[PDB]
Order: sequence, then structure tokens, then C-alpha cells
Amino acid sequence: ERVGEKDLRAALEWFRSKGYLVETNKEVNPDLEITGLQKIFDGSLPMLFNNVKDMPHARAITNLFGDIRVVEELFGWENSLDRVKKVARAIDHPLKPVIIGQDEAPVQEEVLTTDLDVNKWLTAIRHTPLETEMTIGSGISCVVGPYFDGGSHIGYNRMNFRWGNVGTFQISPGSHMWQVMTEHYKDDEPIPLTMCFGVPPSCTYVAGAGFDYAILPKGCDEIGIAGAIQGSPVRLVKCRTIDAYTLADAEYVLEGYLHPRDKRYETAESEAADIQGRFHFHPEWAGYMGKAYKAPTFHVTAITMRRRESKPIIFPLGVHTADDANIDTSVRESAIFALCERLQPGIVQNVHIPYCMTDWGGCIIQVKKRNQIEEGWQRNFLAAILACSQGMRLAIAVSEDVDIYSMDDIMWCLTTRVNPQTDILNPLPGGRGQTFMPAERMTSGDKQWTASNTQFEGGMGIDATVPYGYESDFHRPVYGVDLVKPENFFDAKDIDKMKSRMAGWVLSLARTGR
Amino acid sequence: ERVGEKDLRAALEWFRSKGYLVETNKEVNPDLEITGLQKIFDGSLPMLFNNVKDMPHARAITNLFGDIRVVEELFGWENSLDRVKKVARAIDHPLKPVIIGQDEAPVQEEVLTTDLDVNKWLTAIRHTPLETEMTIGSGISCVVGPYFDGGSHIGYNRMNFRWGNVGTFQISPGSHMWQVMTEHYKDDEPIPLTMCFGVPPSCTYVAGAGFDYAILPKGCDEIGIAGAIQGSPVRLVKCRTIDAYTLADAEYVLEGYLHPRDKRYETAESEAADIQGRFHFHPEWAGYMGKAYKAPTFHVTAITMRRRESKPIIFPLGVHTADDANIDTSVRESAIFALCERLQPGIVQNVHIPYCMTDWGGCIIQVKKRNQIEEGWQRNFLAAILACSQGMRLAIAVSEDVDIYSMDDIMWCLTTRVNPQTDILNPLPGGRGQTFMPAERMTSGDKQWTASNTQFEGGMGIDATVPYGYESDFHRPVYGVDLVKPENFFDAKDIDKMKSRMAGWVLSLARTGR
Ligand SMILES: CC(C)(COP(=O)(O)OP(=O)(O)OC[C@H]1O[C@@H](n2cnc3c(N)ncnc32)[C@H](O)[C@H]1OP(=O)(O)O)[C@@H](O)C(=O)NCCC(=O)NCCSC(=O)c1ccccc1C#N
Ligand SMILES: CC(C)(COP(=O)(O)OP(=O)(O)OC[C@H]1O[C@@H](n2cnc3c(N)ncnc32)[C@H](O)[C@H]1OP(=O)(O)O)[C@@H](O)C(=O)NCCC(=O)NCCSC(=O)c1ccccc1C#N
Ligand SMILES: [Ca+2]
Ligand SMILES: [Ca+2]
Ligand SMILES: [Fe+3]
Ligand SMILES: [Fe+3]
Ligand SMILES: [Fe+3]
Ligand SMILES: [Fe+3]
Ligand SMILES: [K+]
Ligand SMILES: [K+]
Repeated sequence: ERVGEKDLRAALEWFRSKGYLVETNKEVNPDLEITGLQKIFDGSLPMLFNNVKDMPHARAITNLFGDIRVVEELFGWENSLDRVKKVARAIDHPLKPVIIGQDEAPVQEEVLTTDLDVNKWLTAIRHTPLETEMTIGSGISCVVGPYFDGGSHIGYNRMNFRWGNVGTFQISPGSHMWQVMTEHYKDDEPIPLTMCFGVPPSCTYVAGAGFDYAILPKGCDEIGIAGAIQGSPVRLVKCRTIDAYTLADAEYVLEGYLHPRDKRYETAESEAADIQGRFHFHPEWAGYMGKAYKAPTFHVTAITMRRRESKPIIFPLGVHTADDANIDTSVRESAIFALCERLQPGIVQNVHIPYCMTDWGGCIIQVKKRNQIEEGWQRNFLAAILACSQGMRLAIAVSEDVDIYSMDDIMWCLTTRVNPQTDILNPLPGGRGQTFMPAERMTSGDKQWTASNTQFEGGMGIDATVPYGYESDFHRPVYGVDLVKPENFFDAKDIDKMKSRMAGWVLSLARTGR
Repeated sequence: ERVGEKDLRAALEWFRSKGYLVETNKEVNPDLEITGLQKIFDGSLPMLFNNVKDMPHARAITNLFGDIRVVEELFGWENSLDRVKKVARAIDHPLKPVIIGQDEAPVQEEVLTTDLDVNKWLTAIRHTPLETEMTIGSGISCVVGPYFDGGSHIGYNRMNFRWGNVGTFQISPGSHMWQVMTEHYKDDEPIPLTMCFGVPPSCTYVAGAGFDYAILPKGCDEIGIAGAIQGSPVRLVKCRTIDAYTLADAEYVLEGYLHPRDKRYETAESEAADIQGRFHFHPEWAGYMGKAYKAPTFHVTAITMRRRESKPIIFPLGVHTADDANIDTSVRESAIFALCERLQPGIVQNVHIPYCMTDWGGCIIQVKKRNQIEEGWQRNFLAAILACSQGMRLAIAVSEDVDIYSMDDIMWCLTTRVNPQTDILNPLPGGRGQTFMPAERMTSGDKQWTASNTQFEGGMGIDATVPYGYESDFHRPVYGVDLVKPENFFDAKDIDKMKSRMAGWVLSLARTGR
């Protein structure tokens, strides 16, 4: 029982074969060093640390999804558009997970039912020097079967184990875990779930999804979507101490129960002062320094893992990195594309959630109007995206003559193609927002800065598309960059010099001559 | 009379000494090849073409201001902020131009008072294959003395000489030339002016300015500002056939008279169909394909130039390039900074007009609120900038923890720091706009698409700053990128690989660890 099928170790072997893996044997400190090195090489190749300070049994990998190109190469996609379309198709066609025996699951080689000190086995890290606690943010929640209406859910939840085998469990209001906890908020028994660490890359990719429940509602099969993404079923295994299932090919597994009504503070400082929304926790998805809140507790009852001599791998990652941004926004883009295609097929050409747009904060859709009867569909798309993606603050629609991956080109569209009196939608003022946005959280006023007091401003949908029938007046003409060859005029040396001095919007403008 | 003092040739020598000059002897075609090569290397080093097709007496340089770094090095500035502050100081302290004798002016070595075929001596170019005419867009208008209220004006004006020695003269409504023509629209005598070609780089830098007349009103000394920028007075010389002055150190000079009431069409096609706003002319500053209009005529009476064996240099440049963008937006940024400093000193920290913002289209100001009594000044600044910069469509204010040069960071500020119900200003709906913006020009409806029928939407001022006293809640925390050294963990080879895979917002985030 020591082989993961399409597991993280196979991905590491593939990275090493492609030359995309950077290893080191120097001992890395989980306190400020892993996240520091990840931010120094933000959006770069994966880094594998063989020696982690005070964790002789663990290896740490980071920047696994830092470069979207290497991720697309790992999953067999040509480019971002191909990835979006293939992931939408996978969302509509899940692969049912397969259950294997308890004696052939690689993640159950070692089963600790006592001596449950999570902080001794799972690597907790500190992101910034301003933090006080070391937290665990590498595990994905896994709920399979009756508690998810016969489907399966996988997603990240940050945990702070400050009571040995009991830690806080951060749940986004409105998410799948929030819906499960709300349905069972007044039950007598706790919710049995497991946290998986070092899972297969497809499971991480699908766990990044969130707040796309018009496409992935409660009862869907997220593990099935991961299996369809990886081209084969994901293996499940029955837990040892609870009635649930786990990812058999993970590296660590925490079995336990979620107590919805047993809420405790995430940090000792906030627990002392007894207020939420202040007292920094660590950097969050909106790009701001974090805050600490009360949260339900996760009561661990068993710690399963691979053979400790094999040094099971854990994937710790800073929040404000290209890694986390890719992990969330990839399936977010695919789900937004699927929704727009459901509403009216053939109009949306591409969807992109750039790193700068705060994974749950905004998105960009590219629409192509084929005739006069399709004019106005971009506004329906913007309203539907803002309403079906809770707390999304800025959705932008652009035409097909726009480079959706260049923020400079988007800014140009905003400057030249937006009528400020009619092209700025504010669909749902007073709806549900995201508490982690400081602009929204500051609307609490003098109340507790939690989700119960914030007041959403309604989002912002910007229609920066060209009106149909005015494509000649809004034409970005072309420069003749294909009609002349620089080799006829200069030598290779000068051409390389001039090319090396180029960066930014000019790279996009020179490719298209636009 | 054959030495320009701080002239274009001295700048070429400096570029060659610094290794920033790329030369070639292959004959370049002014039709689609110069602009094509400039767009292939957009924002790169200057290119000098020694042989121009059908112009055996002329040399052509392009991308002279393509790289703002080489421009700042040429003028002796450390960075863009230093450039902005120094240029504001120069705006407030002009150097009076000096007049030299007619026999020592390098630009008057050859004086052609007959055989005035402008197209035979001045290199006209075609930008895109969609155009029909070859136009002259390398000369700057120069009005000195009584017709500019004792001051001096320099600025670009595109000319199409389709009547031998008479060509159209494109004038922006509201500009300095527009104000001069409006003051003398009903005079009997024409307006005597000269067009200078291959002028000193400081004169090009100052001619790029426009629509900043709260700082550079009619009657100012723009040539004095150029002299102050270059650190020495600009030399003037009395014209030969008219009562005016010219830049003595230019390469070509066209003396003549501007006939405000003698308006003709810019292209034969639009003249035939007899409509304006259609019938493409060439790419304009807003990044769109151009249109042709009626315009006053410039009646040339003499063509002065340097010795034709010296091959005088001409500076043709495509409109939608980093070159033109720098040329305009540099002094635009300095003037906006000066205005904001006049209104309330010490609040604005930096001003930037990115390439993506359509030189007259938008700007970004960075404000730092020092106390509670300064909260709200960013809105005064935005309103004043939108009102005193005619036709500006999008002004954005950001806080001091923002990278003003990264469009991704600006998009992040837009996503997380903008209240759509209170932070989007629309100050002056129905005011004066820019006819060359298609979004504005399409408001003409069924009328002629000219400046007489467009209806401005009012501009858009976005207050994306952090409210004072909430700097802890809007804190972009920091990652510990200075506390760990990658050399201790990896070798130089892997570090260079990981660094080479990085580009875009990650370069800004990794420098600040933010
Ligand atoms: C809002 C909440 C939780 C509430 O807590 P509070 O505002 O303090 O109010 P409350 O809970 O005490 O009272 C409430 C009363 O409503 C009844 N009630 C309460 N809940 C339920 C329920 N589920 N079902 C049925 N009834 C319920 C109770 O009956 C009664 O409560 P009880 O009397 O029973 O105790 C509040 O604490 C709170 O955490 N905000 C913040 C939570 C939040 O944004 N995370 C987002 C996580 S994204 C994230 O990280 C991330 C994502 C991507 C990338 C990086 C990162 C990072 N890095
Ligand atoms: C609007 C206009 C000119 C008017 O023309 P029209 O709309 O057709 O109306 P109109 O002139 O025939 O009539 C008008 C009537 O108002 C009276 N009147 C008219 N003018 C005056 C005056 N100055 N003073 C006193 N009275 C005056 C006349 O008394 C009567 O005219 P008359 O009867 O006497 O003839 C119209 O033609 C027109 O060109 N729009 C477009 C012009 C325009 O945006 N360029 C912007 C140039 S930025 C540029 O390139 C650029 C910049 C940076 C980087 C790259 C690039 C590029 N690449
Ligand atoms: Ca993305
Ligand atoms: Ca600029
Ligand atoms: Fe889920
Ligand atoms: Fe629009
Ligand atoms: Fe002027
Ligand atoms: Fe604001
Ligand atoms: K998920
Ligand atoms: K000027």
C-alpha cells in the first residue's frame, strides 16, 4: 500500500524530468522562510525543501502552481483558453471516484489513533513577522457521501491547532462547508470530515474553486471533477476512526469531527481582547494583512500518513502569491465560462481572472457580438456573474480585439470604451459580500467587523465592449509588423538588444502590431 | 553656421557613445516600413536609418523617446519621479531663448524661396496599409512673439501637402494653436508661423505637452521651458521670408502663413465624399484607426535646411507608440503635478500617465494624507485635473502603498479600494471632450462626427485611496523577502532559472515583498 496513482510524488517526478523542479537540502525554517522564499520567486517553478526545521519526517514543496504554464503542461493543456474550455467540459462530465481497500491506500500506512499532536506532525508556518501564531493552511477539507447530498466536496480551510488535537476551522460564509454546517447546525452529532495534505494536483486544482454554486451547487461531485481533470478516477478509502472517506493517495490525513456550535478564537490575542476583525492572523486573498475571528473547532481523532521514512510531502503556500491565485481562479474562470455559455452560448470567447484581481474579487470576460440581436448580452453576463459569485466586486466585459491577459490593455479599454453614465453597472447594492474585503468590512461602522455587520456596496460591472455596428469606428487598426523583417535591416546582435529592452504592454502591442 | 549647440546630432553622438544607437544602411521605405519597424521594437532604443527610399538627402531616426530610461539618462534624471519634479521646477523657471544672427544659424545654410515642393524634401510616411495618403508628422509648430502674447509655443501638427506648397494643418480644438487661430480668425493677414524638423530633444519634449493650460496658458514660454529642461537657452533665428523666428538648431524649417478661413480636406477620399469623421487618415493618440477632417491650410513660402550633403535628420514616428506616448505624457505628468502642488502642496507624491492611457485620456496621481484635515483633497485633485485637462476621461487617485507604474497594482486598487456608490466622480457631464475618442465621437448621432456635435460624458474620477485612519485595515502587510537569502538555499543556476520565469506583477510584488 505504498503507491499513489496520479499522486503528488508522480507530479514531482514529472517536474524533475522536465527540469521544472528546484531542490535544496538546506534546512528551511517554517517561520518566515518558506513564505519569504516563495514571495521572492512569486509565480516561478516549484521548490522542494528536503529538510524542514523541527520536522525531520516532512518534506515541503512550494510554488507548485506558481507558474500557470507548467501547470497547463502537467495537465496537458495548450494554453489558458484551452484549459478553461477543457475544465468547463470536465465540470459537465465528472468521473465517479473509485473506492479501494483500507490495506492498499498509501495514506494509511501509519495510523495514529492516540498521541494526537497535530502540530508535531503537520508543518505549521508563519507568513509575515507581524503574526503571532503558526497556522496550518496546507490541508483541504473532504466531505463525501450523506453530508454533501451524495456528492463530494474538497476545499481549503485554515486551521490553528492551539489545543493539541483541537483547532479552529475557518469557514467562508456561503461556501459549501458553510452550507453543510448550516444544514447541520443544530444536530446532536458532530460533522465527520477529514483534512487531506499533499493531495494529487488535480484535487488541489479543484479545491481551489469556490463561490461558483450556480455551476457547482451543493451535492455536486468535486472529486469527480478532479478525476475528470486528471483523466482518471480519484481513489477514495474508508477512514479508520470515523464514518467517512478520504483521498487514498494523499500524504497526511486528519480524521475528526467538526463542532459547529463549539466556536473559539483563532489567536490568543483576539481571544484575550475578545473582538473579531482585528488582531492580524495572516495575509488573506484580497491582498491585505489578515484578521482573526471566532470559528468552529475540528476535533481530531486520528492522524494517518504514509511511511514516515518516506518523508511525506506537505504543500504550504502563502496566501498572496501567484500559487494561491492560480489555485482558486482557474476553476473560477472555468465556472464563469460555463455559466455564460449556459445563458447564451457562443457569445463569451474567453474568461480570465488575473492575479491582480483578488481571487474572489473580480473577473474579465471577452464577448463577441455576432449580430444586432446579441447586443446587450454582455450586461446580462455581468449581472449574472456579479449575482452568482458572492462578493465579487469588479466584473469587466471587453470585446474580441482586446488582449484579456494584459492589464494595460484592459486599462486602455476602460479609458476609451466606457461611458461612465451608462456602462457602469451596480446590480445588487445591499447583497451579500465578502467580509475579508476591507472596503466592505469598514461598512460595519461601530459594530463587530464580521459578516453579520458588513454592508455590500453592490459590486461594479463595467461594460467596456464596443457597441455592435460601430466596429469600424472603434477599430485598433494595425501596424505593418508582418510586412517587414528586422533581419533585412539589422544584425542579430542589435535585434536582441532592442528586444531585451522591451517589456510590458509593448510585448502585446508588437505581437499583434496593434 | 554649421553647429547645433545642444542639437539632435549631439544627442545622436551621445546615444552612440552610450551604445544606445542602432544604425543601418539598408534603404528603408517610408511607406509602411519605418512605422512597422518602430512598432516591432516599440519602446526600445533609437534607430537611425541612413538611407531613405526616394530621399537621398535625408536621414530618418525613430524611437528617439521610445525608452523613457534612455531619455532620462540623456537629460540627467535619476528616475521618473525625479524627472517629474525637475520638469515642474523647469516649468516654473523658464530660460529666455537667445537670438543669433541669420548667418550663424545651422538650419539656414540652404534657403529655398522657390521650387517649394515640400514632399520632395520632407519625408512623408504611411503608417498602416489602410491609409491612402502619405503625410508629414515630424514637424513642430513654432509661434514666437506677438502672436502668442510675447511668449512662445511649440507643438506638433500633422500636415498633408497635397497642393505642392500648400498643405492641411491639423489643429486640436482648445490647444494653443486653436487659441491663436481663434483670436485671429477674422484678421485680413494670415498667421506667420514656421514648422521645424529634427529639432533638439528638449524642444520635442516640450512640444509633446498639451491641454495643460492652467499651468502653461497662452502667453507662456514653452521654448523657455525647453531651454530650462536642457540646462541652457534655446537658440532662435529670424526667418528669411516672414516676420517670425525659428529654432536655429533644427534640421529643416518651413516658413509660411496659416490661413484659418481657407479650410480643405485632409484626404482626397473624404474631399470627394465630402464628410468628416470617417475615411481613415492614420492611427491617432487614443489607439484607434484615424479619420479625416477639414483643416486650415499652411502656405509655405521658403524651405530652409542644413547643408544637403550633411543629410539632415528627420524624426518620423508612428502615433500609437511608446515614443509618442512618452513625448506627450511626460510634460503632461509634470504639469498635473504642478497643478496639484499649487492647490495643496505636499499631498501629491507622484503623477504617472501610463502608455495604456491614451496620452490625453487619463492619468494616475498618488496622494499621501498626513492628517485628518487632508482627507478629501484627492477628490478636489481629481475634479481639478478632469476640468483643467480638456477631454480627460479617467483620472485615478491611489495611496502611497501603491506601485504607480504597475497597471496590475492599479487594477488591484480598483478592485479592493473603490466604493462604486461614492468613489466614482463624474464632475462635468456635457463639458468639452476630445473628438478623437470614438466613445465621445459616437455621441454625434446622425450629425457630422466633428467637435461641433460630440457630447462629452463628463469624465470619470476614481478615488481608490485609503480613507485616513483606516491604514491598519487597508495594510498590504509584507512578506519577509529581506529576511532570507536565496544563495543560502539554491545555487546561482537555479536562482537565474526561477528569476527568468518571472514577469509582470510578480516583479513588483517580489521587490517590495507585498
Ligand atoms: C460571520 C461569522 C462566521 C459569524 O460569527 P459572529 O459574527 O461573531 O456571530 P455569532 O456566530 O456569534 O452568532 C450567530 C447567530 O446566528 C446563528 N448562526 C450562526 N451561524 C449559523 C449557521 N451556520 N447556521 C445556522 N445558524 C447560524 C446562531 O444561532 C447564532 O450564534 P449562536 O448564538 O448560536 O452562537 C463571524 O464569526 C466570522 O467569522 N466572519 C469572518 C468569516 C469569513 O469571512 N471567512 C472567510 C474565509 S475565506 C479565506 O480565508 C481565504 C480564502 C481564499 C484564499 C485565502 C484565504 C485566506 N486567508
Ligand atoms: C471642430 C472642427 C475643427 C470645426 O469644423 P466643422 O465641424 O466642420 O464646422 P465649421 O468649421 O465648418 O463651421 C464653424 C463655424 O464656427 C466659426 N468658427 C469655427 N472655428 C472658429 C475659430 N477657431 N474661431 C472663431 N470662429 C470659428 C466659423 O465662423 C464657422 O465656420 P465658417 O463658416 O466660417 O467656415 C472640425 O472641422 C474638426 O476638424 N474636428 C476634428 C479636429 C480635432 O479634433 N483635432 C484634434 C487633433 S489631435 C491629434 O491629431 C494627435 C494628438 C496627439 C497625438 C497624436 C495625434 C494624431 N494623429
Ligand atoms: Ca487566473
Ligand atoms: Ca508616461
Ligand atoms: Fe466544495
Ligand atoms: Fe461600452
Ligand atoms: Fe503650446
Ligand atoms: Fe476609496
Ligand atoms: K472547491
Ligand atoms: K506643447
